[PDB]
Parts: sequence; structure tokens; C-alpha cells
Amino acid sequence: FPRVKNWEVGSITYDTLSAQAQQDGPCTPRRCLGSLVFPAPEQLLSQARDFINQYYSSIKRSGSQAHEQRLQEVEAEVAATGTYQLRESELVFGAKQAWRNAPRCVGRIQWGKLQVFDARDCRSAQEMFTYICNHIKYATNRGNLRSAITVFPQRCPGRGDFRIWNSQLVRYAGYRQQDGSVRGDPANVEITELCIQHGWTPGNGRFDVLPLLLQAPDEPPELFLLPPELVLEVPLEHPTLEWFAALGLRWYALPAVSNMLLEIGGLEFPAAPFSGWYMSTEIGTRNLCDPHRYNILEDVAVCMDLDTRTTSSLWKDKAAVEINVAVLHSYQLAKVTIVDHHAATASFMKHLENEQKARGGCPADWAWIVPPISGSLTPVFHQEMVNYFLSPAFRYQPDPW
Amino acid sequence: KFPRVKNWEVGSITYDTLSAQAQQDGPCTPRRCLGSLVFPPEQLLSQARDFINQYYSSIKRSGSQAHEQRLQEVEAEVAATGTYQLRESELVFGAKQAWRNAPRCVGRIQWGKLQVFDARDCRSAQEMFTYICNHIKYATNRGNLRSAITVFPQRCPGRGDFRIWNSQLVRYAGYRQQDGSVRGDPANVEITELCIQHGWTPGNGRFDVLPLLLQAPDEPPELFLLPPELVLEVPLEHPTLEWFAALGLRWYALPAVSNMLLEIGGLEFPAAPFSGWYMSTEIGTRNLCDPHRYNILEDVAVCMDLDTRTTSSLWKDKAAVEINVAVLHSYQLAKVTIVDHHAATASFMKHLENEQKARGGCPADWAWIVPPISGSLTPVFHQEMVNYFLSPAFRYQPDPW
Ligand code: HEM
Ligand code: HEM
Ligand SMILES: Cc1cc(N)nc(CCc2cc(CCN3CCN(C)CC3)cc(F)c2F)c1
Ligand SMILES: Cc1cc(N)nc(CCc2cc(CCN3CCN(C)CC3)cc(F)c2F)c1
Ligand SMILES: C[C@H](O)[C@H](O)[C@H]1CNc2nc(N)[nH]c(=O)c2N1
Ligand SMILES: C[C@H](O)[C@H](O)[C@H]1CNc2nc(N)[nH]c(=O)c2N1
Ligand SMILES: [Cl-]
Ligand SMILES: [Cl-]
Ligand SMILES: [Gd]
Ligand SMILES: [Gd]
Ligand SMILES: [Gd]
Ligand SMILES: [Zn+2]
Repeated sequence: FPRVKNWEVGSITYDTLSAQAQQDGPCTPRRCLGSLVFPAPEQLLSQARDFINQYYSSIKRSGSQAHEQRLQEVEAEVAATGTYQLRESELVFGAKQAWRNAPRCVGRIQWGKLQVFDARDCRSAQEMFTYICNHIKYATNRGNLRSAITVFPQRCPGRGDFRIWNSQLVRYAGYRQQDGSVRGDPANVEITELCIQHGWTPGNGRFDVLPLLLQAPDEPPELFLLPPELVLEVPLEHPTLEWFAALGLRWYALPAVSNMLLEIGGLEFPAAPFSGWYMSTEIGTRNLCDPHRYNILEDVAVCMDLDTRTTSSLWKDKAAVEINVAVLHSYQLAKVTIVDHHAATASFMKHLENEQKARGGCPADWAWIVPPISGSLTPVFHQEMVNYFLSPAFRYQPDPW
Repeated sequence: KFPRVKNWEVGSITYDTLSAQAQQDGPCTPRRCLGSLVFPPEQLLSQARDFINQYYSSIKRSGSQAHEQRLQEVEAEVAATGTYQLRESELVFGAKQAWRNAPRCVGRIQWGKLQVFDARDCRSAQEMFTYICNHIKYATNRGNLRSAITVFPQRCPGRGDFRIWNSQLVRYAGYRQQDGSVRGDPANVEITELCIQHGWTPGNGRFDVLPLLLQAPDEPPELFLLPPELVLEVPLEHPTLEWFAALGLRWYALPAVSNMLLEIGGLEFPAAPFSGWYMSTEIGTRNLCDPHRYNILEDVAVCMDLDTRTTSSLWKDKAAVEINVAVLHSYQLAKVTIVDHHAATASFMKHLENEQKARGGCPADWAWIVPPISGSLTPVFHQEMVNYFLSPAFRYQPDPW
């Protein structure tokens, strides 16, 4: 059992939950690959069996009538159909567990508070679209954001997958330019080109909300424009730098990841978008300051009259902090839920403590948990962490194109 | 079997073929990543052989007369004595390689430029102190710092170790109070109480340079007052925050680590202090702003009239950046070599590309390479890295008590 130390406080725990880590990560005793971004009925049975065990442990019914009955039910379903179906309460529990198990999520103190929309009866991309609109509407909640997941039909033999081709429900277009540059968000050039290829009439702004490309089983993806009133946005301004507003910067309220695969008991839901609310660094540091994203850092620094010709002025660090301030101020001014990196890491520390008492540990990816600015100012920097894969889980999956 | 390594900023891909040589198993398994953890007879011949091979291949003299002949000499030396002595050029080579192989060192672009003082003819702490003093003065060089290592005699059975008890050659004292809390550096309370135990009279200050505890083999440690004119310190002032000087903050010029064991070709050097120059975040972010270190962050923010009542003002971030500005400014004004985290990480990327061409990869500990402020503002943040143990190496070792 790995000993885990907190270096700010000196406290020591042992991550006993790691001994249950099912699927294998990328590291070996020879070499650590922790920094990498991307790391048969009987086996379906044993995964299902383990998850059912988890579920019945959660409802304090381990080794009971209902429990063995369910185990029995699932085996007979797998023998008769090659798969099985989650009860609604198992689906809700499985989606919360997937979030709880997600090692790169710093927002996991909230894991128990997740609204699960069961769209497993979804019949078409049109119906998929309506479920998504209602997810966006519920989660956004006029800026008082609520965490939600909508679970579309599971992967099953004989039919294709439901897929949302967009990486998030709300994403800004990235248009390749006349001089090789990108207008808008360079992370989204690929999905943008797919949208245009699929009949979308592009804009040419920097913050053009993308249409959804929604794929029903064994179907070409179908284009759907999001009702503009469903997409809550936040114009960005800085509390004391009034020129900042003339940047014309915006971000959207709702972070809704739509390209990940939800795995529960060996069942796979390739389409199960989930949303919570932003941590400000995601927007202010990564989305706005990454050189390969909007890349506003130097322009903000020039505007702040910082000395950008020497690194030792820390012009980057100063301009980045003010961009993060602008994000936090703007979302608070718009009354859109947002959490700064200090509050978020502070709640994650309570999560680790809750999880140590609850499960004997907590799978966490230090490199993703530590925020991208002010790392060692947050308490997670000084927390050793054990990274491992537990199921139920959100998994990456290939792009359907 | 050759890890794909991606840079997520430019999109470039390398394969770390050097990882295949990893000797000492690290702490990670396919089951769980422990990458964020701080602290994870004739077998001497197999390491010696490989090291002698490294030396001669590095000088294009593999499979040659001197190579074959040196192989016999070490073979014969171990045969008669059970160990061997490094040739001067080999010791130089091994020290440079151990630095080059240090995965947590961001300044390895400098690995080729290292002054190696050979102290293998040493005995008694008085000789150690002279060697240490020659090192400090050469390394300090009136602020024009020069990388240097002093290699005291190797370990051999029966004979007690040469050990410097201090973690660094320059450390500030840490004093408990009528309330248990620490005056000075809480990182050195242990060695502060040990020096005090060995007949040192404590000061009253927050920046008392500790005395050295030098351990001759099988002899008890011996206190030594460092000559005050040999300990170059930098008073901390801020370029535009006039009141910063009045905080009385100081840091010393020379980061000289004196607790790590140098391993070269199977030989172990428990006393081998190495020094270079500071990266500004080491002082300004970790030493001054860690909560378990000088913990000055709030004091500076109060002086800046920042809103410490809400985390989302990012007062912590703003205060930290100005402390880092004051470190860089103060060292540059004192004309003491220092490097900001942008310059250091940029050079490290250059180092990675060099090592890719030279050796097919580079052991790098992502969590230690990425600086503790403005992580994603540096290129190393977006660079995937592979971490593994190569020899020769700097290794941690137990405290000699
Ligand atoms: C409610 C507030 C939430 C906060 C503050 C939050 C915070 C974060 C942050 C900052 C990341 C880093 C991702 C990146 O840098 O791209 C992340 C990742 C992640 N979050 Fe959370 N999140 C929240 C809600 C949720 C919800 C509701 C779910 C699932 C139901 C979830 C599941 C995940 C997963 C799977 C990742 C992994 C990212 C990846 O591997 O690409 N999060 N979260
Ligand atoms: C010349 C300028 C140098 C710079 C700018 C530099 C920078 C750094 C930094 C920032 C760290 C992080 C460690 C921490 O935060 O505690 C580090 C670690 C390290 N450095 Fe360098 N360093 C330099 C010279 C050297 C030299 C000359 C050697 C050996 C001959 C060396 C060997 C190491 C080792 C072994 C570590 C690992 C520290 C540990 O594991 O605790 N460095 N360096
Ligand atoms: C629900 C939620 C809350 C919140 N606060 N933020 C987010 C966005 C972060 C996020 C991003 C992703 C995409 C990951 N990238 C990695 C780099 N690769 C090149 C492209 C894909 C997946 C998430 F699962 C995820 F959560 C989501
Ligand atoms: C040569 C050089 C250049 C430079 N820029 N910085 C340094 C200091 C970094 C450094 C720090 C350490 C100690 C790290 N932890 C160990 C546990 N302890 C409780 C807290 C501090 C060991 C090094 F071997 C080492 F190198 C050295
Ligand atoms: C190479 C490195 O793994 C990559 O830049 C990671 C580092 N940590 C991260 N952490 C978060 N939260 N999000 C990210 O996208 C990344 N990117
Ligand atoms: C727990 C975590 O690994 C620990 O705080 C590490 C993180 N990264 C670090 N990086 C450097 N350069 N120095 C450190 O002391 C640490 N501490
Ligand atoms: Cl995002
Ligand atoms: Cl230090
Ligand atoms: Gd203003
Ligand atoms: Gd402009
Ligand atoms: Gd004042
Ligand atoms: Zn690992």
C-alpha cells in the first residue's frame, strides 16, 4: 500500500483503494508515463458483477436477496442477449461513481450532487438533440449552474453507437485563415471543418458557437444548431482594466464534455455528455493564454504596459493573473457559477480526506489536479497523489470520424 | 515498447528510446502511478563495466585499447580489493552524467559545464571544511555563480561515511518559540536543533546562516562556522514597491545541496555537495511563500493593500508574482546569477531537443520540471515527459542519524 504524504502539513495516509485499480495505466517500474495526456461475455460478466457489488454496497445490501438476484439476473441476461440493462438507480449510482473515480477532476467534492438524465430510450438524433437542449437548459439554470449528465443508449450488438461528435456541447468555431492562422478557437478547427462539410454555414467571428453534429446508430451525423437563447455566455471585462472589455472576449457558462465514454459495469455509453461549472483557470489560463489556443497573453501584457522584451519582468505571470481576475470578475458579475483555483483545490483537499475515510484513498492525477497557474500556492501541490483507474469511469474514446 | 512523447503546444512527436536503459526500478506499476511522490558483493562489477562503457563511447573510444585495458584494470582492482578507484576523467564524466541524468533538474542545459573538485584524498572534517570552503568561494565567484561539485571519498565497507549533515551548505536557522512555532526557516528546524545541540549559540534572527556539521568517517560531527564573507547573500527589495526592502527578507546566493549521494559506476559518494544557481521560483515561490516555509504571502499582500478576504481576488497570485519579481530584481541588482522560470524552462526545452538527438530521449520528472507558478505559461507544461532512473545518478539517502 503506497504511503502518501502531504508536505505542507506532514500528514501521512496509505492509499489502500489503489489495490483495487482494475484497468492498467501506462507506467511500469522501468519508467513513469504519468504526464501522458492519453495513458467476450465472461469479462463483461466480471465487470458487471463488480459494479453490482459496488451498487449493493452503497445501498447497504451487500450479500442480500436483491443482490444475488441481481447478479443472477445479469448473468442470465448476458447469456441470453450478450449484454444487460442497468436499473435506473444503478445508472444514477454508476454515473456518480464515474465522476467520483475520475482522477483528473479537481471538482470531485461535488460528485454526489449530479443530476442524471436517463435518455437511454433515445430513438434518433432529433430526440438526442432535444435531450441535449434540456440538459443545457437545466444545467445552465440562468447562471446558477447545476451538475448534470445525460446518458444516451448504451453500445449494443447489432446497432451503431450514439455519438456526439463535438468535444463539448458549447464550443467556439476555429476558422483556418488566409495566412495559415486560426480565427476563433484553434482547438476546434477539426470539428469546425466537419460542421462546414456537413452543411453548416460558417460565421467568421472569434466566438461563434458551433452547431452540434449528432450521430444516431448506423447514421451519418446530423447537424443541429443550438438555440442561441440556450447558450449562456459571459462577456469578459476586468474590474480595473477598462480597456480589457475592448478585447471583445467572451466565454460560455457551461462546460459540457460530450466526447467521453461512460463505462458502468462493463456497459459502455459512448454518448453521455456531462457538465458542471468552470474553474476560472480553465478559461483564463488555458483557453485564453495557451499559445495554441486564443493566445491573448502577450497582447494583454502589451496593453498592461508590461515590459515584454525580458522574461524576468514576469510579464507573462502578471498578465495571466489579471486575465484570471477578469474571468472571475466577469462570471461573478454575470452571476454565472465559477470557482477560482484556490477554492477548488481547497475543496479537493476535503474530497481527498472524505475519500480517505470513505474508501481508503482517492485516485488523483497530480499533474491535472494542480492548477496551471500558482501551483504551489494551492494545497494540492504539496499533496502526494496515487493515480489509478477505477470503474465506473469516464474514458477517452476515438473521434467517430 | 518505445514511449511516444507528444508536445501538445506544437504537435510534435518523439520516441524516448533512452528509457529502455532504465536500471533502478521506480515506484510506478501498471496498476498505479506514484510519479508525484517526493521520495519514491560483486554486483559492483556490472555497474562499473557499463559505466566504463559509457565513458569510452562518450569519447568515441569504445572497442579500443584504452577501453579494453581500462576494463581489465577495474576487473583486477575489484578482484584484489573488492572495489575500484575512478580515474580523474571518469569521475568528471560521472559527475556530469549524474547531473545530466537528474530527472528533476530543469537546468540541465548546463550539464556539460561543471567544475569537479576531486576531494577523494580527504580525511577529517577539517579537510572537508577546507574543500567545502574552496567550493563555496569558487562557486560563488562574487555573484557570477559557477556550477561545481566537490566529491569526497567514496564509500567502502567497514569505514564510516563522509557526510555533510546539512541539507545545503547555506541554510537559515529555524527556532521554536514559547508557542512552538518557528522563527526563521521551518525547513531546517531539525538541523538547527542539531547544530544548537553541538555547541552552537543560536541567533535571534530569521536569517541566521546555520553552521556546518561535517562528519568524518566513524567520527562524530564537528561544528564549523562558515566564514561570513564567503556566504554571499542578497537583501530582497522590489523594483517599485518601496516598502518591500523593509520586510527584511534575504536569501543566499549559492544553492549547494549537501545531502545527496553521488553514484558512479557502482561506487557511492555520500558526501558530494553540488551547486549551481537559483531559479527565481525556488526562492520567491517555494522558500518564501510555501505555508511550511517562510510563508510570507499574506504579509506581502497586506502590504500591497490586496483583498485577502476573498480567494477570488487572486491576492495570493498577485503577491507571489511580486515576491518573484523582487527576487529576480534583487539578485540582478546584486549581480548574482539567477534565472527566471520562463528562461529556465525554455532552455530545458532546448535541452530536451538536444538530448533527443544525442541520446534518444531524456528522463524528466514533469511535476518537478514545471515551475510552481505559471506552470502552463511555460513550454514544459505542454510537453509530455518520461521519467526513469539512469546511472550515474544523484540519489537521495537517509539522514545520518
Ligand atoms: C461541478 C463543478 C466541476 C468542476 C469545478 C470541475 C473541474 C474540473 C477541471 C478543472 C478539470 C480539468 C480538465 C482540463 O483541464 O481540461 C476537470 C476534469 C474532469 N472532470 Fe471535472 N469539474 C466539474 C464537474 C464535473 C462533472 C459534473 C463531471 C462528470 C459528471 C466531471 C468529470 C470530469 C472528468 C472525467 C474530467 C477528466 C478530464 C479529462 O480527462 O480530459 N467533472 N474537472
Ligand atoms: C546551474 C544551474 C542550475 C539550475 C538553474 C538548477 C535548477 C534546478 C531546480 C529548479 C531544481 C528543483 C529542485 C527543487 O525544487 O528542490 C533542481 C533539482 C536538481 N538539480 Fe539542478 N539546477 C542547477 C544546477 C545543478 C547542478 C550543478 C547539479 C549537479 C551537479 C544539479 C542537480 C540537481 C538534482 C540531483 C536535482 C534533484 C533535486 C531533488 O531530487 O531533490 N543541479 N535543479
Ligand atoms: C464537466 C467539466 C467541468 C469543468 N470545470 N471543466 C470541463 C472541461 C475540461 C474537460 C476537458 C476534456 C477534454 C480533454 N482534452 C484533453 C486534451 N485533448 C487534446 C483534447 C481533450 C474532457 C473532460 F472530461 C473535461 F472535464 C468539464
Ligand atoms: C544545484 C542546485 C541548483 C538549484 N537551482 N537548486 C538546488 C536545490 C534543489 C534541491 C533540493 C533538494 C531537497 C528537495 N526537498 C527534499 C526534501 N526536503 C524535506 C525538502 C526539499 C535536494 C537537491 F538535491 C536539490 F538539488 C540545487
Ligand atoms: C503534457 C501535459 O501532460 C499536459 O500539458 C497536461 C498537463 N496537465 C494538465 N492539467 C489539466 N487540468 N488539463 C490539461 O490539459 C493538462 N495538460
Ligand atoms: C507532492 C509533490 O510531488 C511535491 O509537492 C513536489 C511537487 N513538485 C515539486 N517540484 C520541485 N521542483 N520541487 C519540489 O519540492 C516539488 N514538490
Ligand atoms: Cl474548456
Ligand atoms: Cl533552496
Ligand atoms: Gd483603470
Ligand atoms: Gd488590438
Ligand atoms: Gd499604506
Ligand atoms: Zn507513473
